[PDB]
Amino acid sequence: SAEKLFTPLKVGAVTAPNRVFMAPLTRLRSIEPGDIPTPLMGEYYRQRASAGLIISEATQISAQAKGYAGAPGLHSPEQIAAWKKITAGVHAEDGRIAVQLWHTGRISHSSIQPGGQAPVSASALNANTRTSLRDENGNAIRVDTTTPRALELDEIPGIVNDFRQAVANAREAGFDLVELHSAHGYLLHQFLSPSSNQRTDQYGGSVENRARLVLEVVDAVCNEWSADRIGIRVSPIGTFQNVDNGPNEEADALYLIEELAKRGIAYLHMSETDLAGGKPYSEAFRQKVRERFHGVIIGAGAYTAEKAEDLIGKGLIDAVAFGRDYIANPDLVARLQKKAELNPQRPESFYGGGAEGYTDYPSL
Ligand SMILES: Cc1cc2nc3c(=O)[nH]c(=O)nc-3n(C[C@H](O)[C@H](O)[C@H](O)COP(=O)(O)O)c2cc1C
Ligand SMILES: CC(=O)[C@H]1CC[C@H]2[C@@H]3CCC4=CC(=O)CC[C@]4(C)[C@H]3CC[C@]12C
Repeated sequence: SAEKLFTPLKVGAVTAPNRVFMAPLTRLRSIEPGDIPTPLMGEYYRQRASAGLIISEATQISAQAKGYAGAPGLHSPEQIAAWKKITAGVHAEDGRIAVQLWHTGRISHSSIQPGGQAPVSASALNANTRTSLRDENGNAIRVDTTTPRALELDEIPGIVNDFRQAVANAREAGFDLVELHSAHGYLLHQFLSPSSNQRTDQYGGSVENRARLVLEVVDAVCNEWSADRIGIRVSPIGTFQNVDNGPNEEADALYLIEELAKRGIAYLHMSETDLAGGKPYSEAFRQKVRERFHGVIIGAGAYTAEKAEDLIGKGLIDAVAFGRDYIANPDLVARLQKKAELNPQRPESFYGGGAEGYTDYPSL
């Protein structure tokens, strides 16, 4: 019955009854205008409430933070009230839910920015990737990213404050935890990576400078709420949507994790590979990470149940977040526990659209 995946784990302020977590999954089904979570999104999360922990789809800390049409926010009264219904649904089913908070920075498009203006980043370099907009019929469509404007020095306190306010908002909205999105090429990662950061002020150059913004954010949100409410997702090894981690990625990663550990936060979520591939982590590196962080460590990235049991049993990580298996299997915990087959995935309905391919996938 898989030896440890179905055992409890204390995760900061809450207790997970198992180690099968639901990874954050952008599904781009919110209401526009307003970027408002929907009853349908509430149903989808409720279906998945047996997860050890649900991590929400990435959610905007501000309107500026928006980079995808259909991604929800957590900055407006309308958004807060909608999220309250979703977390109540999950709690009604005895689940736990964390909100993943992002600023997309240069992975964005001017047509969805305030005033229709260019999006912001550490430097004025195009992301050279695609984001998702909606066409005149409300259907998801790919679009090249807009070239960003470099944040001015005196704009950085505002960014930190947006993260702080969004965490305040998450508390009022009834989330159990927050997850800072410091991975996959979005704004915090844009500062972290030399490839996307050519600043010559104290937010660029050395690893200390590059990690300055994310650590400022971590301190602000710990002070706003509590360290045992804060998780962070990083992707510090490999390349993610054209953003790599520099020529000293392993040393820089360990620096960051040591700094994070100083804040005593609830967890560290390691996204190990991009959807395209990535070189696998070495056991030695996992050991170096493990010895530097004293909260929960969550592993993610094309994990199998077997891999998750291997590494939890090795004491290298405490939980695993599954993404696409959770899209297709609301009761993934029960399936894994019973070694039942999984529903087939339907990737064409991962983004945008409605119930089909969303609340679609049956339970046992
Ligand atoms: C449709 C889709 C949406 C995603 N959305 C997010 C997101 O909002 N935040 C994030 O950190 N990662 C995101 N990802 C990465 C997932 O959280 C997960 O780390 C990659 O799915 C995990 O692997 P697996 O799906 O093979 O289990 C997404 C991946 C897919 C396929
Ligand atoms: C190349 C393309 O279609 C884009 C449009 C939507 C984007 C996905 C949007 C959600 C997302 C958030 C993440 O944190 C990891 C990258 C992903 C998973 C994105 C990868 C690139 C995709 C799939």
